Amino acid sequence: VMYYGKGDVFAYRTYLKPLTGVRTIPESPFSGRDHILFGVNVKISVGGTKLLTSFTKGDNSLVVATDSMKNFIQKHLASYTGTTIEGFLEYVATSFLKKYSHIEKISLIGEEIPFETTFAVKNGNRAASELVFKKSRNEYATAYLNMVRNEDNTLNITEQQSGLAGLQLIKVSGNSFVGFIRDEYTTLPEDSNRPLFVYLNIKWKYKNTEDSFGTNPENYVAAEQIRDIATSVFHETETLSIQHLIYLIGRRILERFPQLQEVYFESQNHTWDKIVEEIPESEGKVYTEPRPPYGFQCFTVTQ
Amino acid sequence: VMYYGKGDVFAYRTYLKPLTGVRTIPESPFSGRDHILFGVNVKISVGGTKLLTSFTKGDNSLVVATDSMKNFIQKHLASYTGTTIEGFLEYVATSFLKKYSHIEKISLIGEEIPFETTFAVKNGNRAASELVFKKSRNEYATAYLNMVRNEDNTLNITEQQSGLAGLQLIKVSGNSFVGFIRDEYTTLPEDSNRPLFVYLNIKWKYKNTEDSFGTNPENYVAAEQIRDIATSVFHETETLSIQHLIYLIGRRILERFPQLQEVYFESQNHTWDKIVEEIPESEGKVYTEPRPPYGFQCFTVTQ
Amino acid sequence: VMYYGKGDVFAYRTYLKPLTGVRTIPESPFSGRDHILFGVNVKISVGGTKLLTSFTKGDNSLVVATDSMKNFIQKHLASYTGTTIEGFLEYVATSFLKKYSHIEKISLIGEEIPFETTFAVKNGNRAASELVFKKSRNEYATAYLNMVRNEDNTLNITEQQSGLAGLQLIKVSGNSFVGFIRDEYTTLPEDSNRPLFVYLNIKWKYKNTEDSFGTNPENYVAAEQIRDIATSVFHETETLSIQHLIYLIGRRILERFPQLQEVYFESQNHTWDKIVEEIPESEGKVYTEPRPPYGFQCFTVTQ
Amino acid sequence: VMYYGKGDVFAYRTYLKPLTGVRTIPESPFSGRDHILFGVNVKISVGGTKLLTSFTKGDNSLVVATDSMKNFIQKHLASYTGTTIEGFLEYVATSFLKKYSHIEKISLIGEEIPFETTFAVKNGNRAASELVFKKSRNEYATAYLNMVRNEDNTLNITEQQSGLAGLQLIKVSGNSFVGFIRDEYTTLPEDSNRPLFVYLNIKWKYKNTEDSFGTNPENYVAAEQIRDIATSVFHETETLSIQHLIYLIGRRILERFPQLQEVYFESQNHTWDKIVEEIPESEGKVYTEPRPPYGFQCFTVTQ
Ligand SMILES: O=c1[nH]c(=O)c2nn[nH]c2[nH]1
Ligand SMILES: O=c1[nH]c(=O)c2nn[nH]c2[nH]1
Ligand SMILES: O=c1[nH]c(=O)c2nn[nH]c2[nH]1
Ligand SMILES: O=c1[nH]c(=O)c2nn[nH]c2[nH]1
Ligand code: NA
Ligand code: NA
Ligand code: NA
Ligand code: NA
Repeated sequence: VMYYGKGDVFAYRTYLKPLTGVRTIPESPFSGRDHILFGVNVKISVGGTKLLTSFTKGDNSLVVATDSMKNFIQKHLASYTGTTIEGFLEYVATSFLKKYSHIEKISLIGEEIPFETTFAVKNGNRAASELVFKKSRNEYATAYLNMVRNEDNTLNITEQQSGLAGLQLIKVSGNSFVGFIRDEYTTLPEDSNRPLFVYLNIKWKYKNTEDSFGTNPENYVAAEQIRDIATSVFHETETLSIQHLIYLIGRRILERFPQLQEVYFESQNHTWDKIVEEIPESEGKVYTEPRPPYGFQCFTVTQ
Repeated sequence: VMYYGKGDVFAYRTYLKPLTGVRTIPESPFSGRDHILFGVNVKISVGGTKLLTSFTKGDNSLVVATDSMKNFIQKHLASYTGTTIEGFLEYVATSFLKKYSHIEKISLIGEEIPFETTFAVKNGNRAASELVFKKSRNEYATAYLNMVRNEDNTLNITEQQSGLAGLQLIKVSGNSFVGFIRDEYTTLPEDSNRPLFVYLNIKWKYKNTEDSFGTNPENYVAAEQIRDIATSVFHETETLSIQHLIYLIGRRILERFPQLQEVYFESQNHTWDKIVEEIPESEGKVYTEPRPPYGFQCFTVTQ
Repeated sequence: VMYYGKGDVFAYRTYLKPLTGVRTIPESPFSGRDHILFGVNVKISVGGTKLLTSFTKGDNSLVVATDSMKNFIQKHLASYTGTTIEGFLEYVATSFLKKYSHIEKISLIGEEIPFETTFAVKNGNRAASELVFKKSRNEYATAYLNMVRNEDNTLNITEQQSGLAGLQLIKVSGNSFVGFIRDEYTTLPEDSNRPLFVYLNIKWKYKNTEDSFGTNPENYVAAEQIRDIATSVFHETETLSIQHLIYLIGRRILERFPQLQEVYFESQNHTWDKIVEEIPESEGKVYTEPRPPYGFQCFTVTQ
Repeated sequence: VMYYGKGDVFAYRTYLKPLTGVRTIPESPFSGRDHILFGVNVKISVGGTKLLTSFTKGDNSLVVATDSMKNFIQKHLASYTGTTIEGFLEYVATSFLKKYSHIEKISLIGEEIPFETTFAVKNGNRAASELVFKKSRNEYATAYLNMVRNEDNTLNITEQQSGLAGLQLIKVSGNSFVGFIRDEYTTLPEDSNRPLFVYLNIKWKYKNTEDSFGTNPENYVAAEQIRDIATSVFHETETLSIQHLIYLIGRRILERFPQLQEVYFESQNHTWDKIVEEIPESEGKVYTEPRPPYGFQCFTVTQ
């Protein structure tokens, strides 16, 4: 391994070009983003054989300073004329390789810094404010891009992936976990009706990298739509395990978005411990936080 | 000082009695809570002169185990027939003092663990799910209660306060900070149009402690309504400082809720640093995260 | 309430005047501080009735920008000629009130950012490095100071407190918790031998605030020495509860430092849960992390 | 991709067999581990093609509950008779594959939960306590192991890696960063003397995986010794960049441990920003925390 870069490059852009005309799906109202506020956290990694002596000899002649990579990213957010993080990453990568011929490979991660609308009273009625936004610490879109310079000096995207991170969903009933191995190590009771609490990170790849950019919004798959599919499928399914749930979410995603090649899931189980089983005159129960250990699952569904 | 207790007592109740009929205000749509899921994190502190020898002699005869205080709280969430955290705290406190006559004082903090609705497709259209909820890491309601046992054996609430915590609001324009002291220590440039980013913790006290419980919802002041007032006032105001903004929010709150005695604010400034001042063919700018130091303000408005 | 200020003012100073000339105690080999590297995180709060219209009218005429407060603190660390955080706070507080005649009250907190010694081979042997330090995320010293301006423009310290924060100690045997109340809320078993894990925050006040500054260092009480008393007493004591332990720690502190007036403790119980009790041919056991709820105690011992 | 498992399996063991018989190096006085207290946080991942229908059909017949994986790990810490985390992972992995014939692959990570010695006065003198330990939040050792079942039911280790995580080192002088690219993206000044602050994650692989287990301890490479090389080389080197430094650290590690095949570094730059350059009658300066963006480097040195 030999690479170096800059992490936690925050950049907030006001009035990016709006994303509009995204083909809708029945699980989600999403059709686009106004982009009054567009926040992203970028990580940049660059490699190349010509970086060797920066390590072996302490020679900085071909070191682009990591601080300069941060300026590069923030200046390029100001000049980006597109409408998605995925497209922003391509713009940065192509511009960076064009600028710095001694770099053979660039890898970029962009994470949305999300904001939500708020209520303001305008002319006697509540409406979404065009000025005041709430910083959200819940789920967020992500994007990843790797680009290389070939021997013939052409540039090529070697990997692209979009995602949704930080989704935390609890379904209060309609979930079982039964029928698992019972042996000397098993103490977990079977549960016919648990309040399944799952953390979800979902990532997708497109058949055609072009479609990730949003230049034609009809082919763009938004993280918002993925979120809404996940909640709808969770609601619809009498789940039999997290494994069973995530497979079904992936199938739905790939049915709705035929331009996608695959969907990958990283899920964790955070289901609460039950404290009170029966409350007189109620269907209610009481639960509490479990001990730290958490189950997890990782799975790819392909088209 | 002499007290002891239990912190991080999480308790999640399904199907609490709904809060309904809360008097609405024009800044907020809020009228109540369905309470399909009711999550709270409680902290309990108890004191009393009879606890001395637990410290000075290691005598545990009059020590209610902190673990037992946790069972007490979680069992009482199962039996609570009310509709608010404030009322839940009163129920716990009155029951605890009634049970344990050697305790002279109880102090309780309850923090909402908030959940948001999600979309599910039912009968061909998206609707809010009654089953699947999103755990939110954004703003949340809070409540605080202190209760004592008097010499004549009556119980009395000595302090009550409700609040909203973790609100993070950014207004992209319509904010100035000018006219402050310029001397040998001043390097901050005056800014006629900054994207003010404020964190807000707002706390209120009622003229009549009865009104905090929600038993008569007409007199209950919900944290949701406070949030919506704060966003509306922020939108409406060409702010001149955070100080100026929070005073105006407090005035509005006290105008809308005449049953309130006071509102207290803890605000912090997290405004981003500007990177790109002018973008050709756009009203947009680029910003980034500042260095760690943050300004803060603390202020009470009274009725 | 009315005040404002700046939080997370980090400041790192090299080659502060060393602390030497301290008075030793049996429980601690502490003999001073080299101060090659001196890091502090400072919070400053200021108030005064002349600040009202900064809130009520948006008038910034008498507002010292919080950014300027940060500059003030950082510049004063560069000129500070003393040897303790407590002295640094006094230097800042007196300087700030002399500069700003309309401020009536200043409150400061300083928290040490601790570093540990590392070792290097040079000149034929391994020895403590004068250049390379390890940043520590464990316990650290604290200081608190409040100063006011009187009507005659004299300045008075109105409260001072020193402390030790973030100490996490586990004693593997020699601790009991038995004899507590057993009623309908009690499910905790009696334990004649538990591996008590406590978090300790210890704060002390001096009879004469001058002794806190280090100008006559033989009268200074160092956080390092408090730490060493705490670990020694924990070892020496067959503990009957955390309450029992902290009283005995406080007694020893007050015996060793007759110039202190009191010592205040905030303790938390983080004891692990037992998994395996009997290991063949071993005195070992296996434990794991508990659920989140934690007991706590708050207790003052006075001289 | 298809696998599932359990994360944050904390396990604390008292009186593990001590590690002794280690081979020393000039840079480190490390001579073994007492193992009065041995804490580990374990992540386990399992896969196998027979797990498919647990995802595609909700069939839990071949699902080992993740809760049971936690039990397995904790119980195996109680029976483990070795002396290293690396050996513990091998014990767990071999045991798990022998138990569960339908699992084809297991991946494990163990992270040390470190404790530090404390001292107490007893029997007339101050000495290291055999009972009281300080939980440390600084650097810690790590281990990684992957094991597979072949068609003939033999088991093979397919990858092993050891490491040191969380090391944070600041060198106050004797570091330069000069000579880097100066173009339209460069605003960073050349610095002939900076207080370089690096975070280091160092990982090593052995030529023969058996040497990782500690069974013949003279061939074991301890994280403590790696830590001490890192601090010594940092002190000894007039650094020209972090890249320069980590190559020299890796060279020294490979020279001191000829049984290693390679050493991999993940470094981060957290160097503070300068505030005050010239202090009267002192060699000191004042620095503060930077904005969030951090440079990083990833680099392998091979034997
Ligand atoms: O959904 C689940 N999958 C699992 O693998 C598991 N193990 N314990 N609980 C579980 N729940
Ligand atoms: O709103 C603000 N109030 C302040 O007191 C301040 N100081 N710097 N910036 C500021 N902004
Ligand atoms: O030391 C203890 N004090 C307590 O009050 C307590 N309660 N549960 N466990 C406890 N341990
Ligand atoms: O050591 C360094 N390496 C780098 O690549 C770098 N970039 N900015 N500062 C730096 N320091
Ligand atoms: Na739609
Ligand atoms: Na209304
Ligand atoms: Na000395
Ligand atoms: Na030894």
